Amino acid sequence: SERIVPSGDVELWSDDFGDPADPALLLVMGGNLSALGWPDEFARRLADGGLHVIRYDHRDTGRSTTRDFAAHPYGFGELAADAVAVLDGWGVDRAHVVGLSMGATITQVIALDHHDRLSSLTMLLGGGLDIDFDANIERVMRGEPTLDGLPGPQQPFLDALALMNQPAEGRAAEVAKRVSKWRILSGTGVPFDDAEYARWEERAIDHAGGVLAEPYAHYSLTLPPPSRAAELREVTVPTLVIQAEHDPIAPAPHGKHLAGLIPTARLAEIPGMGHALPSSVHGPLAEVILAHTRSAA
Ligand SMILES: CC[C@]1(O)Cc2cc3c(c(O)c2[C@@H](O[C@H]2C[C@H](N(C)C)[C@H](O[C@@H]4C[C@H](O)[C@@H](O[C@H]5CCC(=O)[C@@H](C)O5)[C@H](C)O4)[C@H](C)O2)C1)C(=O)c1c(O)cccc1C3=O
Repeated sequence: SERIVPSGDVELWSDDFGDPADPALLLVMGGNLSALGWPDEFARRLADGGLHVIRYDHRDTGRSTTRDFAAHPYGFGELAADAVAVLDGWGVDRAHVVGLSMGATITQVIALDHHDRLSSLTMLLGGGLDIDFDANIERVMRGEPTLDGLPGPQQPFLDALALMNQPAEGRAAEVAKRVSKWRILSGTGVPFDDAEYARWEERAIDHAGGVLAEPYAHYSLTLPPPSRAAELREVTVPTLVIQAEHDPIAPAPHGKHLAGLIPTARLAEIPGMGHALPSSVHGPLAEVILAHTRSAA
């Protein structure tokens, strides 16, 4: 089912998968990605292990309140409170939360400031609050090292940004463009299927009322200060960090580093995976997340 949930001065679109009596699993997408960034088929694979899976559209994506950022600015504090508002909207006290990419940054903020709402934490395709990500994009482009000493974003990420700057006319061209972006980001380490990703994007576009433009408000976000990383030493819910082996945005050992900030963190690595969700990795991802959520309950 779906519902619109209130969160301060925004309304958030949300839907679910599985039995509402099973333990709650909240999926938190990356930057500028609506609910439909989590493929329906992945959400079902997870739900069919014994979970009530809930996903939603961040503000400025999908069917959630969309606004001129400059007139009404927000940060990760708001994004995290919004995730908790979705839990409120579905009557959920504590949830297994899963943060992907920019969403892993959000879930670190949840863990720090809404820790009481967590059964467990899972993060993937992401990195620690002490990683100055935006500054690091700037540094890699100028050939400077990162101040954290871990790998910055790699060539496929940059290639993906250059594609996004190229023009697409009409729905067919937009979908093709988006799929080419994902193909770049996913790499060749695991089987990538263009037809499936095209369908996922067609659904994402339909969900946005057929509008072809990607969300863009999240490019105006400012990251939490790196001082917040130190506070993760006080997190006590079971934490799982998943490293995609060939992640071009957050390469190894970002995952190991993120796990090293949280005393309850364990690290897993999906062989061959890039920064995308082809159905080739839905089985492996669901398996490790399910095993984690079971041990926390
Ligand atoms: C495009 C794919 C993507 O990068 C996937 C991803 C991955 C990570 C993070 C993201 O925010 C995001 C998401 O990132 C978004 C938002 C992100 N932030 C504002 C934080 C960033 O957008 C940027 C950073 C640039 O430095 C900035 O560039 C210039 C443009 C001209 C200007 O306005 C000046 C001030 O800034 C633009 C406006 O914003 C990237 C390019 O897209 C999407 C992270 O935030 C992140 C992290 O914080 C720590 C560890 C790892 C990560 C990530 O792996």
